Amino acid sequence: ETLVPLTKRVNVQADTARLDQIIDGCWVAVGTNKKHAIQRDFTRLFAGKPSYRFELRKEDNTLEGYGKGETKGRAEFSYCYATSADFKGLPADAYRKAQITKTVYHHGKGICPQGVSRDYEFSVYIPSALDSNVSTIFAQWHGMPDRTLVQTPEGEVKKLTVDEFLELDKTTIFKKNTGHEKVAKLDKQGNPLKDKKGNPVYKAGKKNGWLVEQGGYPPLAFGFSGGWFYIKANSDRRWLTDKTDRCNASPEKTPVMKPVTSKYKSSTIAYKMPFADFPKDCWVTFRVHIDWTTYGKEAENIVKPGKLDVQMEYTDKKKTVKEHIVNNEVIQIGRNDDDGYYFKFGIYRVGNSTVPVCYNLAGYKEE
Ligand SMILES: O=C(O)C1=C[C@H](O)[C@@H](O)[C@H](O[C@H]2[C@H](OS(=O)(=O)O)[C@@H](NS(=O)(=O)O)[C@@H](O)O[C@@H]2COS(=O)(=O)O)O1
Ligand SMILES: [Ca+2]
Repeated sequence: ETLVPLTKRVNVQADTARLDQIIDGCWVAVGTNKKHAIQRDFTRLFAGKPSYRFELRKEDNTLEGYGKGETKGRAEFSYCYATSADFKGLPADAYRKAQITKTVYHHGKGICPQGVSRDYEFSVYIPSALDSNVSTIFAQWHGMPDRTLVQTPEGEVKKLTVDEFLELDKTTIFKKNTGHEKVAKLDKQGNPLKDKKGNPVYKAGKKNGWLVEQGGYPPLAFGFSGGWFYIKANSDRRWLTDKTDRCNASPEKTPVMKPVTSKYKSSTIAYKMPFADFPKDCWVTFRVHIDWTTYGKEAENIVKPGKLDVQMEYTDKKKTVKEHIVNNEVIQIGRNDDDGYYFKFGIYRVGNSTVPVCYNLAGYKEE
């Protein structure tokens, strides 16, 4: 039993993790639950401990991307999640409301707050077999949208109470950020569906003009794209993220430390290297220090810029290498939200790609 499937999955925004879903006391898994997607690997040890092998085959995109007809794939670990214990002391109804607002993980461990520096470390192991045209994020620092921040059909941006948001949710259903008239789904015969609880199955009707804050680019991502290893930092100072503003730097095209900018956003390639030069069949360790950009909430200003420092270490061809690949660079990095940031690693296959991805991750620590 050299590879042990870890198939349990948590919707961290909408559900607590049961203790039996927690991996090694500090992780939950998200994305496709195929046996091969995530496995504890006793054949590829790091620091005398099992690593995690991640694998998405061609057919393993189970999610939709932003554009029409686009798909994406996910098999990742999240360091942030809530448990039953996190709701100890709160009113009984707190959890139900957290599920609807998608704020359950707000109550959990693993959040680095707004404007709080933190250090991180992790290691990655890229097999020789990894295709050079993969399109995958293997480690990311993810933001936490304001879940009752909405835009009306008429175009007013406003944050509601939870109770008021629950009222809106009676007639609106949000698919990602986009509001639709809430309706009940029918079977192929035109008869109403009933769920396991005997309730109607709610469905998105036509768009109704409402928006809610949801998704957005990760403040920091490590990945491969177009034959490049890259580190990409994103910033968004708009109180309500505008998802139509596709401000994003290309590893291929964008030169290093030259931000692609919009009115509110910034996307910087902090570092890149040709895929061919990335060490294969060895552990590559990243030490990351982040000073988050700080924002003025409803004022939508950048208060202070951020900073990024990255060291990369490995052993290959009978020499140890240490390179200061991001050398204390002033950078814009973060999001204008109430809550801060959480780490994930694994596979997030983006850029409308189905090129297979398989590699190992281990040795995670934060401050
Ligand atoms: O659609 C884009 O602009 C885009 C292009 C990049 O090739 C891809 O890495 C990037 O993926 C986003 C993702 O968009 S997607 O269309 O859903 O895949 C985005 N989702 S969204 O719902 O907020 O738009 C989020 O998950 O971040 C992905 C990675 O972002 S970045 O690391 O490229 O900045 O989007
Ligand atoms: Ca926001």
